[PDB]
Amino acid sequence: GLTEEQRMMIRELMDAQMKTFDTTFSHFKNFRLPGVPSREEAAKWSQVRKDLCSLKVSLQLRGEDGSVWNYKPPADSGGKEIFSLLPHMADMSTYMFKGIISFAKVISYFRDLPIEDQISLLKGAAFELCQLRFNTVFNAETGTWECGRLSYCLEFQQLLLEPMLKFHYMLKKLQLHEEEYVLMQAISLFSPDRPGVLQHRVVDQLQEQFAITLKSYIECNRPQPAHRFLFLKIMAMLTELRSINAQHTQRLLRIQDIHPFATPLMQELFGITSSLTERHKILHRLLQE
Amino acid sequence: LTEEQRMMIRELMDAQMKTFDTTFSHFKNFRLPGVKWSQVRKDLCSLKVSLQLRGEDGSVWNYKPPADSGGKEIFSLLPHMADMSTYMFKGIISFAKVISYFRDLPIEDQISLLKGAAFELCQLRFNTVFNAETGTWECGRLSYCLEFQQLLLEPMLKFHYMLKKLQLHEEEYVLMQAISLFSPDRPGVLQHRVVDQLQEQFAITLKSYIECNRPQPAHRFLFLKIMAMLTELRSINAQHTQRLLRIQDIHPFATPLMQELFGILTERHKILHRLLQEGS
Ligand SMILES: C/C(=C/CC/C(C)=C/CC/C(C)=C/CC[C@]1(C)CCc2cc(O)cc(C)c2O1)C(=O)O
Ligand SMILES: C/C(=C\CC/C(C)=C/CC[C@]1(C)CCc2cc(O)cc(C)c2O1)CC/C=C(\C)C(=O)O
Repeated sequence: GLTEEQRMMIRELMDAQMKTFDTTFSHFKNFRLPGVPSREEAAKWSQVRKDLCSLKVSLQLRGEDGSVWNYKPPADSGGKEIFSLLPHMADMSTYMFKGIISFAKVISYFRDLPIEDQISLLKGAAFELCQLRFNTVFNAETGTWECGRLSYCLEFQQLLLEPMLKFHYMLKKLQLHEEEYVLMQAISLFSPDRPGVLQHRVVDQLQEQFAITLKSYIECNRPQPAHRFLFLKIMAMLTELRSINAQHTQRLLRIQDIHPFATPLMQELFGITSSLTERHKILHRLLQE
Repeated sequence: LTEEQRMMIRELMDAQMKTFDTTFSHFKNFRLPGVKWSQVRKDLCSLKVSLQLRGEDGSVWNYKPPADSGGKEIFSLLPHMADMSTYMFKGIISFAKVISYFRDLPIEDQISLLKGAAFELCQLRFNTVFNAETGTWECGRLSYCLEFQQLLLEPMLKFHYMLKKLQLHEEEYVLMQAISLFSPDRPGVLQHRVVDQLQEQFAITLKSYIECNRPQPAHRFLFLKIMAMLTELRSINAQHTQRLLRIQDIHPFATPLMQELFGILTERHKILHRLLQEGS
């Protein structure tokens, strides 16, 4: 079985996930909706089209009363068309990040870290934990993220070429337990090599204890040896996600540059314009309640 | 065709072109569905549509309406429909105003003719953008799609299918509009005799137009079919007015212009009087 700390550490993470993951998105509200050239400035746009080309979704909003609003995005011509959903998605991301921040605040091991490292970790990990939560509401038969009354539907070996999409299919294929998802979130959260992390050694030892807990959970709770390598598959998914995160940051900056849309909290997280707390005032304030 | 008949068709066609914006480009700022009772429900059930909105950029918003669970949700599309009806009624008012035979009537009979015919002329115009294969009224960037033997038992829907089959020319539609507009026997019409003689010359002109243009055996009796169609449209009008009043009673939604036209002299129709006093 699992040691006592390991059982308690899982309890604390499941508690924190229960308290801060709105699995029905009931409190996502007030979001924006799509309404009813220099030589190297046009090079920028052709690059931004290469960014958004495989990540195209339609949007469904189911009303209380039974009605359905459905938004199909425009085909790419050239110009503003390809950003029509970006304000909405910025609002969804921002709402997901607030739940990630609250998730981190709840965890004793994250609390007892110095505020500047809390900022650097969340800055490094927020997109990754958002993707991990999104995977739990991904329906891989229909290519759809089911977010309560909202749904994002993709529009298939071409699809499996975009790393972000191949990540969700593969991770979904593993059929992980809630406990495995929440330990994945902790391992990603406590990554000792995020930019600006000063307490490398404490964060490294925290991560390894979460990884050891997950390794033992799998040995104890799944029918060995059919799941002989599940732990290592999960670690490889996290490594791929760390790279998807880097790709996504650069994509977001390119888009932001030619078409601003990121929220103030997204600006802080992704480095969009003194010390670390002065350049992260929102994030800092959210950590202190 | 006479010279007076060629002229009259020319004026009606020119009036239609000036006042029927078939791309609906200038329909904007309308309400959208948010993001006794046993009889009101009999009314709205066969007349169920979804709504489509194609944006300039190529994007599409679709609204599928809720199924009935005995609530106010059966009325979600009514504010929007009222706005569309109100844009169409203003186009119909402009159409009547550029016709010389109508401009010349007393302001009083202008008001009564428009009260009596605005719905009919709107349905005739709607019929020219009706796609009968897909059950859709294609109004530019907006489309209204019917949610079949069950449907053909709703008289307003049967009217649209039967009229489309006749395959009328623009000239026949606009003459239908004129014959319907100049009905002598509308409530409040004083100059019965004048209106009747105008109605008769539009009907004679349609009959002659149909003979100088439609030789095929597929079009035998076309003029009489059209006229019977106009009589059915007048009955559909009276039924639509009853439905509209019931629903307004348990759930207001009518625009001020609709309230004037449907009854919810010149003094009590301020908006019509004003629009009729404005130029073209
Ligand atoms: C708004 C935004 C823009 C960053 C630039 C890119 C690459 C956007 C495409 C992102 C996209 C279509 C992702 C679909 C995949 C999931 C896995 C699907 C659901 C979802 C909802 C969101 O609200 C945000 C994201 C990223 C998201 O990705 C952001 O990154 O915030
Ligand atoms: C029958 C009824 C409403 C539904 C009428 C309906 C859904 C009709 C569909 C058929 C056409 C033939 C198609 C499109 C359309 C658009 C409109 O904007 C108005 C109407 C009547 C209309 O009917 C009574 C209330 C009157 C209203 C809302 C009005 O009079 O608005």
